[PDB]
Amino acid sequence: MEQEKVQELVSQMTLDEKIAQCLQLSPFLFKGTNKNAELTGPLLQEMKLTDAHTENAGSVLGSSSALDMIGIQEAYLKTNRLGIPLVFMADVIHGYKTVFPIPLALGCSFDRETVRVMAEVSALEATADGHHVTFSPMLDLVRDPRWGRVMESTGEDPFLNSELGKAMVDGYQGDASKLNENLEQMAACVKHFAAYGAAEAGLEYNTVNMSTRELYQNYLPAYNAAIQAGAKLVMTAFNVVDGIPATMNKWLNRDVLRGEMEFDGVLISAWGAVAEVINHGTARNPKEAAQFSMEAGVDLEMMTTCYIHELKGLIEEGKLSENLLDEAVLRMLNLKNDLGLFEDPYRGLKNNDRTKDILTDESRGKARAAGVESAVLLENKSRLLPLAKEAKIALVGPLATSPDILGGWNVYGEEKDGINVETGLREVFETVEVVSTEYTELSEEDKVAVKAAVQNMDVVVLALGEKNEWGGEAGSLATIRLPEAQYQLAKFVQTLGKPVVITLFNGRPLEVKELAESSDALLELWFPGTEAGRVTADLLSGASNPSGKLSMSFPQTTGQIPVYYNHLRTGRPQTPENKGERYVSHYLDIPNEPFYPFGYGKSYSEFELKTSSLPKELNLGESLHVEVTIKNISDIAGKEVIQVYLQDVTASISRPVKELKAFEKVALQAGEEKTVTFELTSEAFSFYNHQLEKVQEPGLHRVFVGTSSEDVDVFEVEVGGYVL
Amino acid sequence: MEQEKVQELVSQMTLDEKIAQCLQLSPFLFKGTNKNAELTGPLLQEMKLTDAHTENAGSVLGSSSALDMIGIQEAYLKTNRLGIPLVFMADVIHGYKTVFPIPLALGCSFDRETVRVMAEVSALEATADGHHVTFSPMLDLVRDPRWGRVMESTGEDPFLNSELGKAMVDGYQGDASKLNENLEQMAACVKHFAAYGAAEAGLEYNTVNMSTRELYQNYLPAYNAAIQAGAKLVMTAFNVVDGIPATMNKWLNRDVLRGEMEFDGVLISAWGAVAEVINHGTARNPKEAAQFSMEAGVDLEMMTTCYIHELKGLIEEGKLSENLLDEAVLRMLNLKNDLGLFEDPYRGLKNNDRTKDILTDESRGKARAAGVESAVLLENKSRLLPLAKEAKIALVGPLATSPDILGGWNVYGEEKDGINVETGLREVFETVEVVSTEYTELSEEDKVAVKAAVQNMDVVVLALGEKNEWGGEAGSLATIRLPEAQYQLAKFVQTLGKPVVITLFNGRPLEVKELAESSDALLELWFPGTEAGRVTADLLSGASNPSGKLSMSFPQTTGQIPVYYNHLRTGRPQTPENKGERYVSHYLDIPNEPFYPFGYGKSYSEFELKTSSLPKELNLGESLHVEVTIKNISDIAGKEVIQVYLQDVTASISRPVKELKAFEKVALQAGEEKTVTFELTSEAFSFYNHQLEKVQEPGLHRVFVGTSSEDVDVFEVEVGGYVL
Ligand SMILES: OC[C@H]1O[C@@H](O)[C@H](O)[C@@H](O)[C@@H]1O
Ligand SMILES: OC[C@H]1O[C@@H](O)[C@H](O)[C@@H](O)[C@@H]1O
Ligand SMILES: [Mg+2]
Ligand SMILES: [Mg+2]
Repeated sequence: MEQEKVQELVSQMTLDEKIAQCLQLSPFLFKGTNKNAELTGPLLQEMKLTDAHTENAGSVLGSSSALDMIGIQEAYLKTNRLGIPLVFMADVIHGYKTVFPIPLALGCSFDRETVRVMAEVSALEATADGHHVTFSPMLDLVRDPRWGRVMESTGEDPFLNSELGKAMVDGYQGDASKLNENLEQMAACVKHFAAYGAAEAGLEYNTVNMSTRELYQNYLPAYNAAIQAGAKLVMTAFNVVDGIPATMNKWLNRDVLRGEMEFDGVLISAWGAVAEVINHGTARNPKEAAQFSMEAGVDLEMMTTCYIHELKGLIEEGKLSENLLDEAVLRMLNLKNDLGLFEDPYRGLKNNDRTKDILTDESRGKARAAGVESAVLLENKSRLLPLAKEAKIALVGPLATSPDILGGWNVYGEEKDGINVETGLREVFETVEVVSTEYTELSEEDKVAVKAAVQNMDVVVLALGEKNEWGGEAGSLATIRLPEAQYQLAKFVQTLGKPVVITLFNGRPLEVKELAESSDALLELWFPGTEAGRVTADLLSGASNPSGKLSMSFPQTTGQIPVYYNHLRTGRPQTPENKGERYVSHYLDIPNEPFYPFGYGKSYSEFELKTSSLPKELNLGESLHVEVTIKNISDIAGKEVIQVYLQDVTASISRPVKELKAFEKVALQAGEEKTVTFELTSEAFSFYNHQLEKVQEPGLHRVFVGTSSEDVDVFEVEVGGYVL
Repeated sequence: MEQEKVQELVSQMTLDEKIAQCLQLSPFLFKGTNKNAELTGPLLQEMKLTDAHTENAGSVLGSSSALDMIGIQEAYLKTNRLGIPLVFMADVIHGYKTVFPIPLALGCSFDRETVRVMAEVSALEATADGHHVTFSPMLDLVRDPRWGRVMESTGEDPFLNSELGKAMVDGYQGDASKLNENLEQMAACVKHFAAYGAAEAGLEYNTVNMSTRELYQNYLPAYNAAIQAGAKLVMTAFNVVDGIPATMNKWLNRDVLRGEMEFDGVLISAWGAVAEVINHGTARNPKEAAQFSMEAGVDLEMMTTCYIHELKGLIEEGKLSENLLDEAVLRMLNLKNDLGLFEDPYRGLKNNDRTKDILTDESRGKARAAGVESAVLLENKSRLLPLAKEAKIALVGPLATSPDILGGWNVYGEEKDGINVETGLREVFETVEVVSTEYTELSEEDKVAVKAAVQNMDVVVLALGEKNEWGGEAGSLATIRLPEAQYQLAKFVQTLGKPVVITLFNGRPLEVKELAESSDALLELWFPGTEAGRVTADLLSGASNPSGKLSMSFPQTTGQIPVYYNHLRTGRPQTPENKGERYVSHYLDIPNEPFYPFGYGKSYSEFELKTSSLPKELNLGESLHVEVTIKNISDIAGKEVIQVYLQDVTASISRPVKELKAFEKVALQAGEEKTVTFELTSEAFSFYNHQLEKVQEPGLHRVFVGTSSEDVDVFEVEVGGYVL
């Protein structure tokens, strides 16, 4: 509908209707739900919600199905005075029913198209079941694998996170201006604004603190990129940002997000985050919480009641302007209008059962392809991998048969539809003997069984990993190790004298030195989703060739955290020249280097790269064009991730030794050669100074081209002169 | 001498003389040294120093003795054109020849007079050996025990650190305006400006980053308190402060230190930190390092050559004002004048040998007393301690005979003068059988010998600990554990069936859960210094009653870091009510609480505390007076540390759940009662807001009175109304 009519609607709403429009509830709080109706009476009572509230609520989250949505929306519209439909939102993080790899794995793909396809399939399915908005992409920069929510991020690099966040937004939304016509696309919601991933000591919901300059330099760019690409909503974070809970942080939300970033859509609280400013000690009671959160521009309170119970009194007493409320309401109505809800409140579903669009073989093949892009081959000593299809496999461990391979933040996908490692392997390999063990134990009976199977077979596929519940939200591990029984299993298997491949399933970087050293090959599958066992067999058999690269460093030990590629030099860097000397930046007990670095991953192929001759000088404002020729010099088709880093050698702020500024994943047949070109604009040379200006300074830069943050050629360019 | 004559010197100095005045050298770079003459030629060549530089250098650091000083100063004044004596500086950190407990141990004393006496003795001795300045107190707030330099700090509380820093400054300097007359006192130098203890991942020299507000709130107060108390010098830090190396950080050193803190003394670089701004990538070469360091107000370059080789070109070329150089020179000459050097360049020694003042029995008694104040009794199950003098003791382990008990940052103290654990115990206990073991090994032979000694005796004193070189500068440990052989030893000794007291020697919090569980008693001696074994024997025997309290939290495990008592609440605190629920701030694998908290320590005595009735309301600007009656209800004399904490329940910044704001250690005979009063001024109620203003806001505060950060009674005070 026309904008004037949307505005007319705000004019016609009562104060009570406006206030309720800013409330989001679970589906079973509404009449006409078709699941958990037993919960309705008591929770309404505990939250002090009445029909006047629920008949005028703005939004539902976590609808259980299309029939839930239709039932709720049909009942709601029979009673709603002005005919303002509900907007339905859901956590579609890495797939709906067809589950794709967890986002940290998708990070390791270094493949924008993989990420866009994942998001496109997710929306196809989730719109089929009645959802209008997804709480994705998650764009929190992560340096601390203790935090269980690293699985939701694409990792430690702001540029990669930025690029892949744009890819996700494009996949969910397509052309954002046509979300009222394209009903298999859905609105995206960027989360969590901001810097949630810096939770101190890896502890869920904990303190975040960093300088404003560092917040701009590293922690804000991915949110900004997704906002500029047209993400429709933004969601607040649970943490303080410089001492003030994000939800009520007016500088963050009004000055940065709405002002500088020019975001003009709905700002939704994380769950209960409005009320939880009271816990943080920055609001005395729900009245202050409501006032401060509305002052900060939070439009939609997720499942708490501060707005609903307090806004009327604040407005009547003159402590809050009703204009702020009208602004929030208008943004809510505009979101609904963008989704087409005033013309079709059922968004395509009313006369059109799209059941058939869910969990198709096509979508499954795309989830398999995502998993084979995202896995990272970490070790392969003496070409153990790929295995011949006639290889006799002893498949042993806790991940041999476990159906828990879909990942955390899987709200809608079902394990009954997933493919476990055994099932995947048996489709490919004729001879497999299986010995399942428990996740946290290694018995004498297990050892006897394992030794028998290994003796019978020729190679060991040792399937290790995490239960998904050991990560995700409020899954913090102080020690980033598998259960000790799993390391003991690996040590035992090594003694048996056969070659061992470890296929590792997990949601965070772990201490894997003991695994790498106890086996011949190490394949990081992360959690691949629905097709996990087929992803695993295809990579092991060579039907697919591993091409993922680490998007997050793997520490030597827990106590190395945080360790990351884009670090500062210090005043006393350890060099090859001074290594062993006491008075330099080092640990007495471990190397400075992570066990594996950003951008690292192995392949069954071998590749050669060469960079075309670069200018020795550049003007300010001028782009650097980097041309790279890559050849596959092996007999095996595969993909390589070409990475380009920049370093600012001297600056008014100490700058990182490298920062990723371009990447492309290149597919090459045996012997095939291709040429790729990158443009590093002057923005790539730029950074935030002590006064928070984004600046470009003349001086020397180094340009690194290669296949990891370590395996690079280095070039120098002197920037100066005039500004183009 | 008169100020006009000091200014006349500056006026008469040549540019080259003024430049060299800003250089500090090791003693053996000067003619007339009496030690390490073999190091002189090679190092002069490598630094490209000539006679013209050395005959005009401003200062010596690390003279080896009084005769070293006299020889150097005598030669220097024979050749110096204007008669500007050298100033001699040294690292006197926790004692000179009489070595006192390491600073982290002194923090555990919670005893201002102990710290002042330590610094007084240090100065008595250090002046007797010709030193004018010490590079102490170290006031870096520490929350990360991976960092080896925690041993230099008094711990994780800014108030404690502030109070003890002031005590050290008072001890070293006495009345600062009389340093020209009181020649057994010396100048103090506050270090390291600023925030060095926040080194990321515990890694030496590594990146520090925090918000400006947090810098002011927590990281600057102790420096400021020492500066306001009259500390003569400040030394720069190695780290970046918000991306700019402290040494060339103009905002930090010009705006904050000289401006806001009103410091007008010598700012000296940490060792090589001027040259090292190059390594950090914020200066391209020595010429820039010199320019930016002088712009930032660094007066004295410690053992690098940027100033000496580059200032003349910078000033001649008009890139740097000669007036900044004149300001630095005037500060150097004012220090020298403050120390009386223009009247007596030998500061009391030329005709007065003060060897009689070094390592006196009185000074040894003071060090023992400091050691018994600073040790922390952590466990004492079943009243194992104190031991009877007739107790038959098997003394076993790596600290049984090791002479390494003086601590890190012990430049001048000698192990031959220290008292080891065996020697200390045999002065007190008639029957001791000793089995020494290695720091990192546990052999079969050791086990046989330990088993035999334990069989023979009745109780085991298991002496474990760190070598001092595993801490101090560039002694970072990623895992804060003793060598695993020592945990294996404690496990072994537990099997032998006799009661075990573990006496732990160390420079950092460690993972001690496995020790506490493998023994009946656990006594944290840190490194007590020269009287170590007598301290140990006196506490074990009950001649002294433990009275130290932790000034730094002991983590559950390395991955809990950082963990500290003055933490924020979060939006989802774990409470006794919700413990067990998933969606709260917790770890899956460990408690939120540290293994032992701030302000914890046991005693042989038992105490009862009662707080007198408190007002329910307070005006803004008004002090709260807290009166506490304490009684020793046991038959054993002892000391207790009464602690007072304040909480700001609601604020415009999320405030810590508690902050220490007063403490007093109270000595009580059996059955004795005393009353102590504390004034919490309005400053105790104040904090830095989002604008960096220091404010007091009306509202609710809680007042906690007790004997640790956990063992407290709680009161509420509503602050509001008018101001004063
Ligand atoms: O410990 C203070 C200084 O001592 C010197 O001898 C070392 O060479 C320096 O690297 C160190 O910072
Ligand atoms: O995980 C998202 C949210 O889900 C809800 O079911 C929980 O009650 C919240 O504590 C949580 O933040
Ligand atoms: Mg530069
Ligand atoms: Mg308050």
